[PDB]
Amino acid sequence: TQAVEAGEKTVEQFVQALNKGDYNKAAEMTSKKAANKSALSEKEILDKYQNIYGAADVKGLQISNLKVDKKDDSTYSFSYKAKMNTSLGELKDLSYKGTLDRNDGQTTINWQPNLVFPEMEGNDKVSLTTQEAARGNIIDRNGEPLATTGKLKQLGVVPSKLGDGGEKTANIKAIASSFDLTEDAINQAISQSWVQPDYFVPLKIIDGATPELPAGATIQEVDGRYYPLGEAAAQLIGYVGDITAEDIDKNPELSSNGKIGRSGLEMAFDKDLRGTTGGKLSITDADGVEKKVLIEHEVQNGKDIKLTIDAKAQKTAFDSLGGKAGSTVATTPKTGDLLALASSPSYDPNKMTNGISQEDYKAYEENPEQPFISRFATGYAPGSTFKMITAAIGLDNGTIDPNEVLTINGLKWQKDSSWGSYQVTRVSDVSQVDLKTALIYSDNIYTAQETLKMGEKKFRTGLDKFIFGEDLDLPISMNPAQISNEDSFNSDILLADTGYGQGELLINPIQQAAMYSVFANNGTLVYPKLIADKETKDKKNVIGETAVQTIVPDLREVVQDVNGTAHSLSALGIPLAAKTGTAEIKEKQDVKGKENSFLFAFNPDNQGYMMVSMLENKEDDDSATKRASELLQYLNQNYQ
Ligand SMILES: *C(=O)[C@@H](NC(=O)Cc1ccccc1)[C@@H]1N[C@@H](C(=O)O)C(C)(C)S1
Repeated sequence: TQAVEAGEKTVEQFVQALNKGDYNKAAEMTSKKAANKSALSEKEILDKYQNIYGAADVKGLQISNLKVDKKDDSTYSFSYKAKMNTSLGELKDLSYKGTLDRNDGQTTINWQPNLVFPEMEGNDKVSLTTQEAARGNIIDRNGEPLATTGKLKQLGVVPSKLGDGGEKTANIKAIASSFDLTEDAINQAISQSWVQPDYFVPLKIIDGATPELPAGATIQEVDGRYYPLGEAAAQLIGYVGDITAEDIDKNPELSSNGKIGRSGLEMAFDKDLRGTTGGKLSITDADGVEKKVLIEHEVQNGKDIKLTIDAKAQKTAFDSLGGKAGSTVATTPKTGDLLALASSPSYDPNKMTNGISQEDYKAYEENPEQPFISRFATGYAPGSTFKMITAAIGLDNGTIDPNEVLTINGLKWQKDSSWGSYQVTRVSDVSQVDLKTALIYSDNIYTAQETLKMGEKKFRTGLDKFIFGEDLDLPISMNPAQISNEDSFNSDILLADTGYGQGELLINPIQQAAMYSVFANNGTLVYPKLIADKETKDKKNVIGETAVQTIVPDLREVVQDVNGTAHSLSALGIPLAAKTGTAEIKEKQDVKGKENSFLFAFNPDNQGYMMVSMLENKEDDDSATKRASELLQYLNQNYQ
């Protein structure tokens, strides 16, 4: 029985060597070649496993229900059940039998071809036929396509039908001029090592209409992934790339010929979009006639995915950022439907998924404004926009009297002399400041004093009723918002800065839209939703109804009052409640610090839409309010 345990260890080591993919190690655990022992030599067994398991992309061999008993003086029968993963899914309940040979002081496996698959005889062969699945679509709330499989017009040249050294340069310059292509790049393409004279060398995809084709140029129809909105949704949707051998080694169910999601929703929803590969894995006779079918299922095309996104709102929100750094979130605040998630600047996902030059890709990566960032999912200090949450907290716990008038003299203020050189700063020298005045002029000193008056304990008590620390049920990679680094401020200065949205606060635009939805639901926080069919989830009694009915009229005055910080939006003539902000950021990079512009706005009459826009590292005389007119007009018209 001390040898039965040795045979157990031998079978375990053999299964492990197969599982780890080291077929040489597994083959060396077999006895010598014979008719009573192993059916093949070690190198023959290695090539058999390598060829067959590699053809089926076998990964993760796991055994169970093992039993091994003595059969003769040196024979030891073993048996187990096996499960393994292939290109067509899981092979479950595989019954493996065999024999072991004990000799001298070592136990080896009398190898037989039934140790590759249970029903394999002498020189049986394995066949695998597969049908690739079509990738599902991503569509907006009205069925318009955001990511589909289209028929693209590929442009290319045949170097043989181009010229003979003289007319070649003429046709190269003609094809380079008539298609906005660098004339040096065309020759760089027809001079790669893989090119041959009679070959078709692709260059670029033609977006729509096909110009006149000079000599050598030809248009071939090629089907592939297509993104209609382009850069306007590139961060959200993402792109797909060719599947590599390493992708297959990680997940065998990928079609070693299809496309895999590399970023955004295409990657987050890769499983539901790529479908399931159909086909048949069968054992055949040595002549080629089928013996038994191990696996067989038919193709399952990927299912479509419908988003809450509005395509027209998405394109308008993106275009309004003029290619500058920033982002925009538009929701229906009563349900959380994310109408638009724009981030700028952006990259071309169509030229990214087809053929992207490595200098173009390095330009995207080295761009200081970083077009690959999903800015709607990046944490920022919310700026002066955060006042209206602090004020709502101050109204709930009774610290703030909406009509009590603080007397503020100057543009700088500090609690006492212990603050040193630091002082809270406002832009407008208004002497008599109450709550409505503070929201209209965006007065930091009023907010800082009221925050210090209510104290850290009451402040954090009101803040904890929001979504700080929560992970929203969204297929977008993001970090949870935070009030500060630790659970305590341990600083009056940091407490005041957090009071007007400027401390260690980190809230991304989507989390901002969720927190600010309280003013459109009488203090109920409505979680944002991106998938159209999901049910609305909310969180009641975050702030009081009295605080909403007090602040929202003041937010109307931020627009309508002649000195309100959002008064330019009065030109729209639509019911608006807004709040602006300008956060100062110390970014060690160049001359002094930069600043971000923020705008929050929603319809206070019907609560039909809500918008949060930002400009990151803004230019002088630039702001989010300056650019919000078009998106606000659209949302006001189409979302009552
Ligand atoms: C809120 O964020 C406030 N911003 C500051 O106090 C810092 C600052 C930075 C640059 C210029 C001026 C002030 C106020 N909110 C914005 C705004 O609503 O646009 C103001 C510029 C009114 S300050």
